[PDB]
Amino acid sequence: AFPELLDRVGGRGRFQLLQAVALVTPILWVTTQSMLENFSAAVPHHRCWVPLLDNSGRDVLLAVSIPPGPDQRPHQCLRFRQPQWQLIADTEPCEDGWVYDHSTFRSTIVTTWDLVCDSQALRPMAQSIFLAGILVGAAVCGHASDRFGRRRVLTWSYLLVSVSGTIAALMPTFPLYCLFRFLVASAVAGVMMNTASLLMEWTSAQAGPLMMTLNALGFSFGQVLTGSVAYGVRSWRMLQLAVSAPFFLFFVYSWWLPESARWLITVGRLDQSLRELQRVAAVNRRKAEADTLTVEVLRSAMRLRTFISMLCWFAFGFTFFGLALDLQALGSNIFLLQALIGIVDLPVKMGSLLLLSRLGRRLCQASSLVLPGLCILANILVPREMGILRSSLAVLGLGSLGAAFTCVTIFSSELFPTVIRMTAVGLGQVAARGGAMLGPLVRLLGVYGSWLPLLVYGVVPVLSGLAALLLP
Ligand SMILES: CC(C)(Sc1ccncc1-c1ccc(C#N)c2ccccc12)C(=O)O
Repeated sequence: AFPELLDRVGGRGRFQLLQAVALVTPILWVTTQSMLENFSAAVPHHRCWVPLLDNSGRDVLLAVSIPPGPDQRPHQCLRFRQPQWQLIADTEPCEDGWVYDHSTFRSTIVTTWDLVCDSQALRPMAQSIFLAGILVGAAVCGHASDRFGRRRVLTWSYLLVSVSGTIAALMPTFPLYCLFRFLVASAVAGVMMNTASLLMEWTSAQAGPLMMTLNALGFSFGQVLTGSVAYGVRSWRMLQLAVSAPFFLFFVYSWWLPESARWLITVGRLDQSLRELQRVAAVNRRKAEADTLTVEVLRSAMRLRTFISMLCWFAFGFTFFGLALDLQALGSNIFLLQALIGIVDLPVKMGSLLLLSRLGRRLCQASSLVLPGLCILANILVPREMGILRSSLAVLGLGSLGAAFTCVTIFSSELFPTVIRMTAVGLGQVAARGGAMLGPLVRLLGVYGSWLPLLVYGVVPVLSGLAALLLP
């Protein structure tokens, strides 16, 4: 009887739009704390400290103390025991600290904790830890909102994000920074899950397409917001503070939004449900049918396809979260990137969807994975002087991968006995989230050659997409 009550109280109107505007804005900043691990842990050019240079012909002094490296650069991990003045065999690891290049970034976490050379694996692990935190927090919060409400959990998760972010920028050692970020990730996952549930709960009929389109648009704009904010603040201790502070301001205003009116009924909190419904009616201005509500009415109210979807979600999560966090290897000008991604994404997603869906439902699913995977794979062959071509290929690949989610979210999930889609989208989301903690771990394989990470990162989407043609 809840849909009839919602029709009696509203639908579309004013409040159902103010709630969307008030809830979408936190998603922009939520995106900022997931892709922030691209301007915070940025690796500049690091050389070895020398007693000759850098105080107790600059070019000759640099050439005599540091042996030449393989990639046409001074060596980043070794120095000469004694100035080899024979240069008009014996090398010792750096023992006086590195010297970094401060020309685009002032202080990253790499600069402050020397995560270079031998201690290199720790950098692709500080991201897998965050994704494991998101995975854990997206599973714990599921069993903590059906008993504590759907609005209180969001309000407290805002405060948790704010406090954990404001603390994580003031730690003196790596292990604690790898734990407070875990807490931030769990709280962010809770925020996203509850925002989606609240967005759908209050809306009917015109709820499926538009509201879930709004969330994807929010993420796409959050990417541009991340780029713009990173363009301004250059340090890393003043970036986490500036990104985590707005969540406290969101927490204060989050005390006025009404709670879900469908959860209040199944628990017996009829009186407050009535208060919430009448309050919503006044904002919606449809204060004509609300006189009907007199407690009693609310008292009466109170396999192959599945595996294919599993693999598609896993491939999307794997490739996207392994590629979007290393944009220093897809080209240059990191600030210009991370902003063209969303601007490409929205036109690309809309235009690709509109044209391809007319071919068929399976064709759109197939062409949204093979195309970006092949675009990424065809990036190795390009020589390292056509910067525009490789940058365009990478941007197109990421934009198409972003569109794959939408093309597999509301267009897909029908490939089942077709009762309701929240018993399948939620199952796919656990695979998508569990396919990202196995993400940046592939980037640990930069040794044994450097082409292999990109090769795997392009092959996996291609095989996953080509397996979708085997539906029967
Ligand atoms: C776990 C995923 C699949 S990814 C995600 C997790 C945490 N924070 C942000 C995103 C995210 C990033 C870029 C997107 C794009 N384009 C996007 C689109 C839809 C949903 C999430 C994202 C989810 O959240 O379902």
